[PDB]
Parts: sequence; C-alpha cells; structure tokens
Amino acid sequence: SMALKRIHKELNDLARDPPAQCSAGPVGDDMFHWQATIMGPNDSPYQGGVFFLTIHFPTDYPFKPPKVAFTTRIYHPNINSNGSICLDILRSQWSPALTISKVLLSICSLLCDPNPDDPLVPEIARIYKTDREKYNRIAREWTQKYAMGVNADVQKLQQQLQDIKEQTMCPVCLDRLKNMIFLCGHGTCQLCGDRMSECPICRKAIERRILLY
Amino acid sequence: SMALKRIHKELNDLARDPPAQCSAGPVGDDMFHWQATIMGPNDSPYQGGVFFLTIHFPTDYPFKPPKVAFTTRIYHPNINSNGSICLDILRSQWSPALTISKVLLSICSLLCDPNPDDPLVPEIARIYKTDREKYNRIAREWTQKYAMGADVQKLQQQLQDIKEQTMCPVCLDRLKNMIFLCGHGTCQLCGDRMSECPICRKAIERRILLY
Ligand SMILES: [Zn+2]
Ligand SMILES: [Zn+2]
Ligand SMILES: [Zn+2]
Ligand SMILES: [Zn+2]
Ligand SMILES: [Zn+2]
Repeated sequence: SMALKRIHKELNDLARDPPAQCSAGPVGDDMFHWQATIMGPNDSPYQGGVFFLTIHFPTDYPFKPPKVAFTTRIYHPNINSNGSICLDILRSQWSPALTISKVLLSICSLLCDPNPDDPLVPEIARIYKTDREKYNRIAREWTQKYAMGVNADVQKLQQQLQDIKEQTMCPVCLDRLKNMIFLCGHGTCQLCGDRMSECPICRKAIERRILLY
Repeated sequence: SMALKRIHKELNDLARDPPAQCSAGPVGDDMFHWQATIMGPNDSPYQGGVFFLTIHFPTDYPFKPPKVAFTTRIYHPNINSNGSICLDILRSQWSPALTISKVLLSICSLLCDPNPDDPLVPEIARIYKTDREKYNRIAREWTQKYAMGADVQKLQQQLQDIKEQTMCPVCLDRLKNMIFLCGHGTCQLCGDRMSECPICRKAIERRILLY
C-alpha cells in the first residue's frame, strides 16, 4: 500500500542518512508500529536523558499524521503523564510531506522551546512562564529520575542521479516524479496529488492541477 | 553564448551516438557553419548516392532554425536547383527543442517520402504524381551523375536518461523550473524567450515557476 511503501522509504532514508542522536524503527514485523528514541537536547534541561516514544502509523499514512507518544516520563508543559504530546504538526499542521525524522526534530525543538499557551499540564506551563530558572531545575531533576540508567565514476553517477531525484521527486511518496503541478509553484505525483486539497509544502489550497508530459 | 553552448552540446552528442544515415560537423573552426553528408536511403531512388549539404546556424540558435541546403544536385519535388529544401521542419514546424540530428533525419525522411503538396519544383512533383517510374528513373540517373564522387554499472548512464524527463529541452543544461499550461516545461531562461511550447507548439498562455 502507499502507506507501507512510504514507511519502508522513510526507514531506508533513516538508515542511509542516520540522525546523530535520534533513532526510530519497527518494533518487530509490524511496520505500522515503531519505537523511537530521543536524546535530551544538549542546551536543554533534558540533556543527558534518553526518552522512548511509540509511533503508530495509520493505514492511510502519510495523508493522515502518525500517533506519537512518550513512554518515558518527562517534565514538560505540552506532555502529560500518559505521554501525550501537544504539537501542531501532529494534528492541524500535519502535511503529507513531513517525515518521522522531521517529527522527531520538531519534538526536540518542542523540548527546547515549549508552547506554554497551549499546555497539557497547566501547572508546568505556569512555572515555565513565571520562573524559568525553577522550571529548568525541575526538568533536570525529572530527567535524572526517569530518563537515565571504476568506483569513483560509479560514485559520481550515483551522486548525479541522487541530486536530480532530490529536486524532481514527489515530496509525498518520494517514489514517483512530480507529474502534477499546482499554481502555487509546487507539485507532486498525480497519485499523491489527487488525494490532497492543499499543497503539502506551502499549504495553500490547490486551485488547479496541471499534468506534465 | 547560448547558441555556441548548444552547438557544442549537439556536436558532442553527435559524437557519443552518431546517426547512421548522416554525418555533420564544423568545416574548420567555424562552429556556426557545418558540412553534412547524407547517404541515399535504400528505401528511395537516391540509394547509392552521397549528398553534401551546408548548415548555417543563426546567431540566436536554436530559437531560430538553421539554414540547411544541398550542394549536390538532386531530382526531388521539394528540393530545387539552388539546393533549397521545402520542409516544414526548417521553418513552420521548427522548435528550439529540435536538433541538427533530427533535421538530418527529417531530410532523409523527405528523400524517402516527398511532399507534392506545395512543392518547390512543380514539374518534378507532377512527374512524381503522374509517372512514378519515370520519376524514379530520373532520380536514379541524377543520383548516378552528381552523388557518386562497464555496462554492469552503465545501467546508471541508461538510468540517467531521466535527464530527458527533467531537463530543459532547449538548453539540455538546466532543469525544467517553469511550466506552461500545456503540461510541458523549460528552464526560465529559455522559456521567457519563446511564445510557443517547444514540444506541442501551443501558444504559451502562462509560465508557472517551479519550487
Ligand atoms: Zn507522490
Ligand atoms: Zn505550494
Ligand atoms: Zn551562412
Ligand atoms: Zn533552458
Ligand atoms: Zn506543450
């Protein structure tokens, strides 16, 4: 299915282009259920901690966002005691062009820059807004408590094929070439583009779909 | 210049996969003046002959067609005694996405299938339509008179024909970052210099830039 192909694609890109700190992959034979790992961002009060997350891909991913939750306790205004995450990318601001990699980076950014005006734990948002120093101390204490313990020419042809693909491939499936363009200047393949009403890159509504030949 | 880059690119591509029926290249150091040779196709009464042509590239090639003419006399309804060729590919159906190789192949095709539609030599066209056997005899006689003087990893080079689908068809150098409503596209530099699509020829209604 489109969802399963896209999940395999993201897995291969994560393996050939690993993130330095984060990590994510299938737990067993179920490609639609992943485990992820995030290291506490170095300039944050979570530095030194390792946080696990569960990911669940819907059957019609990536047109629908994945379900992401923490399983490691963490002291944060936008993450509750069940590990739910309040992150726009995961609900309203989901785009079919985003990947698990980007989602993990956005979670690390959320850990660095909380949104206390949309809390999941009001008392933590209140501390963050009133006493940043105390918020940092407590977030560190919680981190310590729960989150610790003949070839040159082939390599030139491949680099050329790869940098042409990066600029011309559909951003939703990463599989076919963009043969359908919207008036906003962005495009997809026909297959992914017929399943959307707004552009996956700038989110403007699709006024018109012009097919390429 | 754009014309000179495109001429060198076409010359290199004529080197990596030369056309079997034709041959063409600079006469000396003049890149804008070539000599060409086409062999009389076995499909026509010109079979056995070798015909010479001159090629003239305008300074703003390929947005204007090259001027191609025979220097070898030939008996044909669409080629007159000055060596001029009546072939829409050279004027009305010219596209800047076309190359000298396509043109020479179209000229060999014209030698195979003359057009008595609006010919350049009415009397020869009349003979062609009236006494094809006599047309063939005279064409053969004129031919006789004037015209007889690794791969295991190269899958990638094959895969790289993806360039054909993504590169500008005018310059063959940049990528297609501008789209017309007909569905075809060019780079912005080539596209802004055209009023018709280089692939399907519909008038360019609108140019949409890609990102
Ligand atoms: Zn697609
Ligand atoms: Zn857009
Ligand atoms: Zn000249
Ligand atoms: Zn171009
Ligand atoms: Zn067109």
